[PDB]
Amino acid sequence: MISGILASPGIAFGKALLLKEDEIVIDRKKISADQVDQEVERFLSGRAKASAQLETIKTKAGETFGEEKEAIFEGHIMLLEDEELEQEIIALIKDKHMTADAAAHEVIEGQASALEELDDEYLKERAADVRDIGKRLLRNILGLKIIDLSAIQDEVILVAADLTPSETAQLNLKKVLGFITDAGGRTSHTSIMARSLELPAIVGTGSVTSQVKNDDYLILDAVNNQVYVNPTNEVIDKMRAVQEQVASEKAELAKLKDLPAITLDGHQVEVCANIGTVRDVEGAERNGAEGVGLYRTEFLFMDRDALPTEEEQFAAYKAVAEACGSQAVIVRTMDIGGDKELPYMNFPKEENPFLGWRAIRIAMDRREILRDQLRAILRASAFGKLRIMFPMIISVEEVRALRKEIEIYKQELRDEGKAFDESIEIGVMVETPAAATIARHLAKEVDFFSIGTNDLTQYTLAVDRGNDMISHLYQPMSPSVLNLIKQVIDASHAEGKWTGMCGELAGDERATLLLLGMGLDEFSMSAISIPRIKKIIRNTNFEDAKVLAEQALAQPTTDELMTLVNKFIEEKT
Amino acid sequence: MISGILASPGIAFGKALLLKEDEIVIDRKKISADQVDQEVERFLSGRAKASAQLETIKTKAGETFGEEKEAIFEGHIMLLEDEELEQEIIALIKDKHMTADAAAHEVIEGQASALEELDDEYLKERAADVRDIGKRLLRNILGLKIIDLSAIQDEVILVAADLTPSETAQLNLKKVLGFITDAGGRTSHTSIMARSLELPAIVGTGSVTSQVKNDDYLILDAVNNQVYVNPTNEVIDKMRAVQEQVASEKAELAKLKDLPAITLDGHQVEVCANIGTVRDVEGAERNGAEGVGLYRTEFLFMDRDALPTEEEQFAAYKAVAEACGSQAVIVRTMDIGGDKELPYMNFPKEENPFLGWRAIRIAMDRREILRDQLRAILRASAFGKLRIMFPMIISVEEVRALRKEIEIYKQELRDEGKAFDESIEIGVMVETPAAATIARHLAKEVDFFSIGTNDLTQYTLAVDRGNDMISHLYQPMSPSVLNLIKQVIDASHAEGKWTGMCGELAGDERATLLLLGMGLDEFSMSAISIPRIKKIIRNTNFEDAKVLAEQALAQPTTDELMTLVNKFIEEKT
Repeated sequence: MISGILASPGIAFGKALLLKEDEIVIDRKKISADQVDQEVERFLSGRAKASAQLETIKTKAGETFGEEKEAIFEGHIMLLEDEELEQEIIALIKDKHMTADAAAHEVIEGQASALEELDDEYLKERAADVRDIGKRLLRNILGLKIIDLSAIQDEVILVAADLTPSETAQLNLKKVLGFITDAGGRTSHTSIMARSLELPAIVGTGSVTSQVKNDDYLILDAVNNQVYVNPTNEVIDKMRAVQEQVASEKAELAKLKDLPAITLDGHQVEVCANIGTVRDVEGAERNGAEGVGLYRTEFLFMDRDALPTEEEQFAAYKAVAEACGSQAVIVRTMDIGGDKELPYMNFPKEENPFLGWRAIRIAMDRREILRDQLRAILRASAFGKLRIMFPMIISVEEVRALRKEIEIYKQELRDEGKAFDESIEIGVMVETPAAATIARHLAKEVDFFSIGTNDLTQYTLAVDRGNDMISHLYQPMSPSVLNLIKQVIDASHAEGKWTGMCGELAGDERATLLLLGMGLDEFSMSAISIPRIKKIIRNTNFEDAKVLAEQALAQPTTDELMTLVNKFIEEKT
Repeated sequence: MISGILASPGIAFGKALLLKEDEIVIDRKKISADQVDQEVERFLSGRAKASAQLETIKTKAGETFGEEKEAIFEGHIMLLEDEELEQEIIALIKDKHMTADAAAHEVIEGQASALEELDDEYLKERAADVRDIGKRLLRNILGLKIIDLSAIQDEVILVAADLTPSETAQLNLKKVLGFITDAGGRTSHTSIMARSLELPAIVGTGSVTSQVKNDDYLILDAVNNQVYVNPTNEVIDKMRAVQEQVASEKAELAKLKDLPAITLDGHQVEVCANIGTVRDVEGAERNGAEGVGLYRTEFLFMDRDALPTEEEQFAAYKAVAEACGSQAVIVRTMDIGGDKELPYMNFPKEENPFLGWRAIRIAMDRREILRDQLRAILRASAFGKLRIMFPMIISVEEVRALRKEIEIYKQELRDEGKAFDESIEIGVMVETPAAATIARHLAKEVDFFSIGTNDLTQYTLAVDRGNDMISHLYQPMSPSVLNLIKQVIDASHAEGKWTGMCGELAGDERATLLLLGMGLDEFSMSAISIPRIKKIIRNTNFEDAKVLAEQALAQPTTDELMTLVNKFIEEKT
């Protein structure tokens, strides 16, 4: 009875790979004379392996990268077989009666140690490559596992206590049929990849790796949240059928286009994808997105190891605008600084990042950032329908200062003979209770709103989106957040503008009737949620939803508001 | 031209003390037979001082604490004069030709080192006392000043880069005519003491200690925010006129009259003190408080090095209730966990304490805490008018769960033959935008509200109360916070309850007309602000303020709302 958090639903069958967090222990105790001969043979026998295994890595480099990387291995291998090492390693064991792992370490460490004495950063790095050769040699004599994770020749499941971002890059996605780990939870980098990759995986197992040995055959239900170890062929069967259902689920979700999200009684809304990267446009088109409702530009910034210049941004934006064809993209200016730092910025720490120097607060304290970016967006708008939207807005002051900024950047472009869509619409995230409160005022000043309920929930309830200890209090489906949502939508409509929603509520099956009834114009979500929500929309009656929404907005209690929603679903489809 | 943040206004004249506890630099050059004689004399000459200075400390312990502490010094002094140390210290210098500071250190360190080898925690602490004797001896030979801060025999000003809470306790308030430091700002523990102590002091000097030497004569303006170093008598005299002008104000401000909170046209409000500790009742009575509007019980918890039991709390509450006489105290249940941790709880760290596991979220996850406390409050209500109020309320759910809790604790008391005021009124902090939003709903469920604008501002604007980098965005005088204030007050009144305010806005001269006009029933503040605000209240016309408030609530911009307030002050008194 083992249960984890399940980060991706699905089913899989394969062998289990174990990353032994293990470490090399040197035997420093002098060996016996009879052993001298035995230790040399162990070194030769252990060296015999690395000889053949190192050669296998070389061939992968040649085919994978080319001759430029293939010869580097020959140097490492040729250096290892250097006749000077054979005589020096054997002499210490024979002369000092030392162990092969302790004696061999001194030889490679001795040379690398001499290189470090050098006063050059270029020579020191090469000393790092030589040190690596001896480091693995110790594992090869002991037989410790060296799972560069790229050395996988057979399909296997990946099991580990936790994976660091570095491993995820040099990881074979095609040879790994899933990912299982006992890390903390979704706050783990690898956990997010399972979601985006759309592959079955667990991250809260707790202690599965201590129960699994490498080469173990395991079946992942990722549906009943159970793992079968060396099971009876019948379980391998149940699961196989569970996997069938999973596949049919895809097949069904895969389709239903018709006209964009229209209720039975004729009420239309937009339903779009939130994206991070051109690469997300694919999922959006796949899932029937009618455009992009939020282009989190941060994500593009974390797609690089340097701040992207005007030109890099422009290109990135242009690509998106174009990968979206006729469709509109709502490009949000950058939102760094709550749980989304970009390390390359080296910003200083804050006591409460989520109440700190975030998003617009940065771009306004460092105009080059705001300017490059807005410049880039505008210029990209010469290439496809783009909108500009600002994150973390708190005051009418902020909006006017930024529009004024746009207007300056617009002229500069005009003066440099650089097209931009003169029609370009500007809006604001309403994701602060401030913004929500002065929604009427803000609505005169912008073309549109998108409600960020992740943040709005966070500040309205003062519950950190990151904090699992109080997660039970994080309720975007509170009478408090809903009311503020309504109040924003209404603001929009009172000025004859519209409100969309890119917070996760838009994509939440349980809010869809309320969001709809409350008159939300636009929904934007993870692409994967587009069909569930579309389905709900297509099967509602809009008038009924209004009535629902209204009721819900009067409830002083979430439970009471959940009840309405449920009796609706019962009685209404 | 040096300027700091000025934490307390006033004027002072005195010598400057510098905490530059100079380090112990051991001279390690071996000595000569001819010197040998000189080093011994230096040791005897340096030992000659500590002999007389140590004796002076002994006499202070006897008069200050008693014979129990006086004899401990005799042991330390008697041990230092031990004939074994004289021969051993001199022998190493004469035999090993070592320095007195290096040779003497080995002798005291040698014995203390032997004591550490002991496997007992009780013997190890005594080794700490013996180690201290040799540690100061090195300073005595070098001659570096000795600054425990209790060894001050003359009045002086205290100058330091920053002071740790430990120093503030063993600090002589009567011999320190002020405090000056270059710490971060008000977020510094010592900075809060200047406010409560009501003594002139600066904490943001930036680099005054590097410009001042001990024994320097300095005059603190704390009015023009300037410091005069060795000035002419002319500056002193000007500064003496400034000092005197400060006293005149105290005199005018010390004036007190019954029914102090009534506008010209007859509108009354309560005006009370926020307190932390019975000790604050004094300031409250001093400043004309009509009761206590917020008894931050955390502060009582940080007044101790253990969690206060039901009984300790009860006693503490009883005292307050009684030190308040006829007056009502609004006892808030405990609010730990944003910028107010209590270290003794060893709670784990959070990514955003201010959006974390704070106040009520704790007492609900650990009932013993909530129970002891509510138990204690109730029982204390048998002794004076108390109200109960809850911090960090976010939902109607929370309130009902806590009332239900009260009702359980009430019965238990009934069953144990323990009086409590059956009339006891219960209310909630409205300091979350959630609470503000569902104020109508909450108003049915409680007897009253007090708006915490420090927090409300924080969450509505998502600006950390602690974060100086964005402080410019922390505006409780936003159209967004004011609107939410109005909405809360109105909720109150619609149920026939009342709203008070213990956030710092209540005490802010610039909100007083708005708070008033918006119908706030009760103001609660630092006691020191009571007269300024009373004065403003007594000199307003209430009807005019309503009109003011209304206008202000329609402004989309702070500046625009500041303008109204100003034209008012111009035209109206």
